[PDB]
Amino acid sequence: ASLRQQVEALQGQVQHLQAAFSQYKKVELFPNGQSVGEKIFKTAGFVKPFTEAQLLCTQAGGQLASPRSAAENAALQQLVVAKNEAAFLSMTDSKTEGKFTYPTGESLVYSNWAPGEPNDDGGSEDCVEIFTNGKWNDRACGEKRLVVCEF
Amino acid sequence: ASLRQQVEALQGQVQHLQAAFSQYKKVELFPNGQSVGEKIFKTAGFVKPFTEAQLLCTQAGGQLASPRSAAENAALQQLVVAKNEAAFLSMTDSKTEGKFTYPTGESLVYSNWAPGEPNDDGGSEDCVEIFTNGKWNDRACGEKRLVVCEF
Amino acid sequence: SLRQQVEALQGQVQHLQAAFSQYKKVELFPNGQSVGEKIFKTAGFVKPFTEAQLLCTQAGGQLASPRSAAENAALQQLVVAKNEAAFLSMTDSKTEGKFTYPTGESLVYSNWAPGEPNDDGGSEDCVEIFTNGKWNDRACGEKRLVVCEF
Ligand SMILES: CO[C@H]1O[C@H](CO)[C@@H](O)[C@H](O)[C@@H]1O
Ligand SMILES: CO[C@H]1O[C@H](CO)[C@@H](O)[C@H](O)[C@@H]1O
Ligand SMILES: CO[C@H]1O[C@H](CO)[C@@H](O)[C@H](O)[C@@H]1O
Ligand SMILES: [Ca+2]
Ligand SMILES: [Ca+2]
Ligand SMILES: [Ca+2]
Ligand SMILES: [Ca+2]
Ligand SMILES: [Ca+2]
Ligand SMILES: [Ca+2]
Ligand SMILES: [Ca+2]
Ligand SMILES: [Ca+2]
Ligand SMILES: [Ca+2]
Repeated sequence: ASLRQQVEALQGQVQHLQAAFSQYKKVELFPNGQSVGEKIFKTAGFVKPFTEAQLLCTQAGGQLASPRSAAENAALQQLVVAKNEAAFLSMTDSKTEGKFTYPTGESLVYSNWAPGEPNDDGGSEDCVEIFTNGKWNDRACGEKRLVVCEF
Repeated sequence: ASLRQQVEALQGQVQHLQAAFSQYKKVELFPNGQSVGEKIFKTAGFVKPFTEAQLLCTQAGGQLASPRSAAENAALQQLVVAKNEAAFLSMTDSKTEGKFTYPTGESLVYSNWAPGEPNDDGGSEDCVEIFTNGKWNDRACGEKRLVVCEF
Repeated sequence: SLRQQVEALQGQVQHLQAAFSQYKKVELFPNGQSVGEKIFKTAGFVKPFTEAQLLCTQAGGQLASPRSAAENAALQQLVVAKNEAAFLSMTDSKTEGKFTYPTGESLVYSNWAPGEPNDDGGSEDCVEIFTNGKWNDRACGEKRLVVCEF
């Protein structure tokens, strides 16, 4: 019976914590983040070449944005539109030209290539950017694009 | 007893979350947030016209800053001062000239109008801005002001 | 019954632990660094010392006060990322040649650049940290990156 008092008390504490956490999470995502499902995109708000962007996300405990569905892509698109800057995705075909993979080596399960893409322009486009319209284009890894990580 | 031991373990886990979260609350609100009572204001740090500002807030699960007491208004003022940029509030008299309402249609429970305001200058001021001195002025919705949401 | 409520509570706490851990990463990116029990966060802009100090105290923290090589290296990452030297909390405003924390305590760790502190011009009572992590005394009226600790 004293255990029941403790349980009822802990239940109230945990629910107040859930409520505070939920509020702080909305605050956290405004205006540089987007949640979609269990994934959270957050932009750093500046641009970097791919290798540097990739390092920022991994050091932060995440990875570069990797939309795996239309819904994820739409969420990511909101951030790009808000910053009005194309962003890098995580995926590259550096290992095998024409074959884009996630950092793990897995093949794409979703893509949203703009018409005519990916075209490996100049013979050297192995990174991927997402435009303000949400479509993707292969782009040289040395160009600077908005940094958006996923967690 | 096992139920007892489970409750004790939960107690320890909850204490740890409360303590860890309490620190992150402070970190999160620096430098663009302000907590007051159960409300949190958060600025995007940039300016937009009203309609755009309102959409940003509502899409983020909030609404434009709606100070409902002197205490809230002072907390909001601290952000406005820090950014040195007047901000939009949520309230308008777009529906009925002279009758300012919250986005829910409720009439105002607090106001801090500068002397002689609102004055519907030019016959077309239906939004409200808050100055760095904390006072309110009705202003054209088309103008660009600091975006500050409440959560 | 009780055993059921406990089970549900267990689920709620495990969910919060996972959600909180994910949220911590989101929060610290890109302007924060966690080191031990301390968190540094930069505002991403520069201010003169008095203004920087007030921003930190009103936010419920204080200016970055690295107390070990580990803390200094963590702080240094933010400085390197913004490519902007930052103010520390410590000053010798009260007693020239003696730098103290905002409490009044004397320094328990330092990382002065060679020759520093040198009170150049007879008026350097604040401290900046460079992208190389070394410290230099500097006029309090100059504008440097604001970084607070919590
Ligand atoms: C859309 O812009 C064009 O040029 C860029 C690189 O500059 C390409 O990546 C792209 O596929 C097009 O050919
Ligand atoms: C300086 O402020 C004046 O003009 C603006 C519009 O420019 C008004 O909203 C205000 O009430 C005053 O008439
Ligand atoms: C370039 O560095 C020198 O000048 C600055 C600015 O005055 C001093 O703080 C420093 O100790 C050196 O004398
Ligand atoms: Ca190639
Ligand atoms: Ca290629
Ligand atoms: Ca291309
Ligand atoms: Ca009108
Ligand atoms: Ca009006
Ligand atoms: Ca007016
Ligand atoms: Ca002195
Ligand atoms: Ca000095
Ligand atoms: Ca010096």
